[PDB]
Amino acid sequence: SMFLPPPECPVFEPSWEEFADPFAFIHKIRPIAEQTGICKVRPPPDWQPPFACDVDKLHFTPRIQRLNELEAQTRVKDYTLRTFGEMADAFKSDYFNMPVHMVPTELVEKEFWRLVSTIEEDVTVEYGADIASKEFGSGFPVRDIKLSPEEEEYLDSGWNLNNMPVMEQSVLAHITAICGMKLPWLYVGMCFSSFCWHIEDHWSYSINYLHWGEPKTWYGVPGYAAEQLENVMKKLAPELFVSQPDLLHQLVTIMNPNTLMTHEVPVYRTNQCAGEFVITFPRAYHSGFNQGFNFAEAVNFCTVDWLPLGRQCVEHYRLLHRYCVFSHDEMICKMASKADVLDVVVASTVQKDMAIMIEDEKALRETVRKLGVIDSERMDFELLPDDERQCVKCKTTCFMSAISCSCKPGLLVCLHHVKELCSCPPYKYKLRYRYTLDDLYPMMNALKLRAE
Ligand SMILES: O[C@H]1CCN(Cc2nc(-c3ccccc3)no2)C1
Ligand SMILES: [Cl-]
Ligand SMILES: [Mn+2]
Ligand SMILES: [Zn+2]
Ligand SMILES: [Zn+2]
Repeated sequence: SMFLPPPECPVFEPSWEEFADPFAFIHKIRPIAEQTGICKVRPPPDWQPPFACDVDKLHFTPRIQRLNELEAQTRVKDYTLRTFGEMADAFKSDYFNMPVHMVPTELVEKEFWRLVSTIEEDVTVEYGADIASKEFGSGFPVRDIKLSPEEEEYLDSGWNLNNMPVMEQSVLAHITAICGMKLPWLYVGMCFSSFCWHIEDHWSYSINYLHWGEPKTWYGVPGYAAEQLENVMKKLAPELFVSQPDLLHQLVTIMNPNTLMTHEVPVYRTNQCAGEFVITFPRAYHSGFNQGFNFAEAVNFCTVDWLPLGRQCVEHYRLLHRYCVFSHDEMICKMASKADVLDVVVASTVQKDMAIMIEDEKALRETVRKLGVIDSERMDFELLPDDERQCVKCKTTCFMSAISCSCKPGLLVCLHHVKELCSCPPYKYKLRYRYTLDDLYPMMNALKLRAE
């Protein structure tokens, strides 16, 4: 009745030993956590990164948010941290006519789901969401200004979310085509400010650290249930699913987890408190809201586990005509080209994805040859700005190959959409390709040798 809280997601308390390597730990909890989509990680008690900042010199431009269930919001788009904090505390205090710390979390949750469903309540809140910059930087210690011995202890932590991208067992590190994707984002919350249901770009992992303040409430759905959830959402708000001109236009929404649970979508919840991590797994839908004034930091990442899903994701984007953030094939080939310095498990996993890539590309090239595309020319796709190498039809970022025609200068289609480029006969077309099979086998062999 009213709101039934979803069951709690897994909570992990790793020992210092388990904690030492984030990627090893994440890989260990993976069979459990991927069944629930999100999980919470409580660091060992003394792991205590120093948070220090001036509340007066940190400025940011707030986003404004209406709180209506099923209403469309766009995903991405002046206060000091002190003035925001004052605004946020006053808002929560006045809303409940109570001191902020006496408002039970259970009640804020109940009330959140009441207010978003009631058409007549027009509650609007504000929040901060931005990547780290110089006007507003990471809450974790970074290199620059002299650091205390304690800050230095945490400079090179795996769980320092600035390091998380560029680690060894990570995969998106040596891409350097994507700042919006693997720089940490900073989030300043207030009571009821919320993040709509979504999954990460390219079905990556994400990891969120709440530095300080009141808790952040999460709902998460396991990856296997993603398409159930989308079916439920398509039925109840099809407006979210019309095609969009790019990625700065993705439409998302608030939706009661109980609605999902009624349609047999498994949902889990958690309250993330200061000093705790939440991790989301590939293609795991999640959403939530802040209990009060707080400060969080989050970053996307990709493990070796993720590589096959990343390939499936790009295929799914193609079917949906959704824009890519990067070329998955370009990333794989970039790693293959650096096979001698790769982690050995990484090399073994890249090798497997590359073999699939090569088999699929064989098939596609045979097909376009049989369509009467004969002329071909090598092309260094990675040098083209992304907007200059998207398939006209499905918007995929080309890298391995594409079709062009002298008739439509500058336009490309991927090899799935050879018929969609123009009216000219196939003999007027050129296959543009990054590599021959011969180019690829040194790369493949290098991976095999590195992987032993
Ligand atoms: O049969 C006709 C069309 C295709 N073929 C040449 C060809 N290149 C490839 C290839 C596959 C993966 C990576 C690079 C090249 N496979 O075949 C001539
Ligand atoms: Cl409302
Ligand atoms: Mn997210
Ligand atoms: Zn295409
Ligand atoms: Zn043409």
